[PDB]
Amino acid sequence: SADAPVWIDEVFEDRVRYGLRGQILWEETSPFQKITIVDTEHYGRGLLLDDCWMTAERCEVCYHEYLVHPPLTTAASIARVLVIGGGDGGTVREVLRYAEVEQVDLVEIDGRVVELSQEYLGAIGTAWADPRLNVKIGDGIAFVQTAPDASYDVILVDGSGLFNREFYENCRRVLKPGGVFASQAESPDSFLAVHLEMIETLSAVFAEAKPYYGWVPMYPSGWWSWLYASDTPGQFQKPQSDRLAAIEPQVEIYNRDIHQAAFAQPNFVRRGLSARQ
Amino acid sequence: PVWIDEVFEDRVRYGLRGQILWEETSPFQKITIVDTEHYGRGLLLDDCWMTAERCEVCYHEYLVHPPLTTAASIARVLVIGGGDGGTVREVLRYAEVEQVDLVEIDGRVVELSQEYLGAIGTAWADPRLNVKIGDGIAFVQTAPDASYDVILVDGSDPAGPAAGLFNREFYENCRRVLKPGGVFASQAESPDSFLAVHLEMIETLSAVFAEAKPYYGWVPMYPSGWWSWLYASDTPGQFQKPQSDRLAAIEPQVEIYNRDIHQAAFAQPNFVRRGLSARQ
Ligand SMILES: C[C@H](O)COCC(COC[C@@H](C)O)(COC[C@@H](C)O)COC[C@@H](C)O
Ligand SMILES: CSC[C@H]1O[C@@H](n2cnc3c(N)ncnc32)[C@H](O)[C@@H]1O
Repeated sequence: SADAPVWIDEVFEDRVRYGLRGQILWEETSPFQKITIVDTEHYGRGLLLDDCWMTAERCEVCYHEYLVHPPLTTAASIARVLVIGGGDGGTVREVLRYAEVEQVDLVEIDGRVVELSQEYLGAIGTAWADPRLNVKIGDGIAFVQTAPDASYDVILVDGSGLFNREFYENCRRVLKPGGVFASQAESPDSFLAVHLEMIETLSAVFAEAKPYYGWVPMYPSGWWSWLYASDTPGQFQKPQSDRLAAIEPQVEIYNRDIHQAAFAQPNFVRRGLSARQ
Repeated sequence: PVWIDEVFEDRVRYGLRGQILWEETSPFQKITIVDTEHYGRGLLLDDCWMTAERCEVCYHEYLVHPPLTTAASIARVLVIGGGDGGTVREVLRYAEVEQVDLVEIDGRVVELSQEYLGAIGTAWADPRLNVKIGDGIAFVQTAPDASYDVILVDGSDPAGPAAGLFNREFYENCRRVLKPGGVFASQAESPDSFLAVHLEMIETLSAVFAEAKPYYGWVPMYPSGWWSWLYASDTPGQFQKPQSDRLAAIEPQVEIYNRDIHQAAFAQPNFVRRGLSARQ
């Protein structure tokens, strides 16, 4: 292998590249994808899938805190949480910081991502042994189609077409009253058209769907987004005081002001959405 | 076409496919004008991305609107740096601005930006704009008390011609030069890629001015793409009081910035809040 640290580049559309100098600790192809475990100088250990940046030890909280804490502070209850994806273990770690959470089911199609993340990325996945976590290797899409009505308080998609309308309708069916759906919603910079289409799809399925915005330096443009959906309008703005007071002292980024801030929409998003109303 | 990279401490790189249109070394710095497939025509200084036609509003709207919406008066504005023209374009959107002084050390930056980056610098012809090729640090040392409503520092990283722009004596002269109710703003690097500098800037400016508050936004061509600016003034909380008449004239003319974006950008991550406490 390489004597010294190499440039590990994610190339976007053959015309942008973002790279981190680091060592390859392990690379294999699973039946689903190429998995590359790396040791970066700037961010520590991390993960690519099909030569795209997924995570790293010191650029992960910015993804995981934004996916998890806005839904978990606002859902009427948080006893039962479903994560679709979650392979690196950072989403379930954030979800398990809340004492009210009773069960988290993680459903990840590629068992090699979980094994390799548990073996090398333990500094990100600190909650694998939490007796509330149940890890299932299988298709996340089939799981929500096959799950009971009103069985989960929160549904988090931690992965990325196969997330179509029928999938999101199952999500609404499987959510309990007062419950929250959330997922990544691509870049308003690098994937605007898909960004807007996802907002429109979730707005047609749920009573309210709101995008929110933050930073992932290793994703295309570094300008990333999420989508919150519930069947109560204005729920996204009303985190529970007691959940905020408990979570704020345990996280690196998220607080009551970041929570309100992230939902401010840039004029170009507001305009792209009103063009289609 | 070739990869044009900004390399960040031999650890991180950000590249755009494109072509080199012009390169020279001035008495101050290496100037690179490029065309890029992804963001059109841009500017590197000493191999650091400064600007591009389709990646520039995220920087220029953030530097300019929060101070211009909030200063008690905006008749006289001083811009230090800003050779590419985008900062003064944003400033000159306001009807109540009467004069904008742009003090740029490197005349070649203004000339190459006028020749090649006219699509960013759309306001060079504004009669209210006076371009002065000189050092910003010397300019505010010389300027009289209470002579400007707004000072914007549109400079680069702390290493080379932009270095003195991060020092306490410069910040003291800026607070001296500002009129009552006026506003200072600077780019303040990245809380991901330059956390120690970002927090030192917050601390030094917080000491000089009654209040200084970081604010956060996006610049995909800058290291991490997670960027920041510093608001400072002699009125605590002035950053939360943007004027409705200024917002209603500006919002229709800008791609990102609005009332909600203005208030959101000041939300501080826990690790910035705690990092300022570790500093004490
Ligand atoms: C919100 C922003 O426009 C406020 O202006 C600040 C300010 C108003 O004074 C405060 C008031 C009497 O309690 C004070 O700035 C004082 C600093 C600079 O020491 C300035 O307004 C003064 C103009 C109208 O000359
Ligand atoms: C893309 S524009 C960034 C700008 O900051 C300018 N600059 C850096 N240091 C100073 C200084 N001390 N005085 C005036 N302009 C500066 C650079 O020459 C450039 O136009």
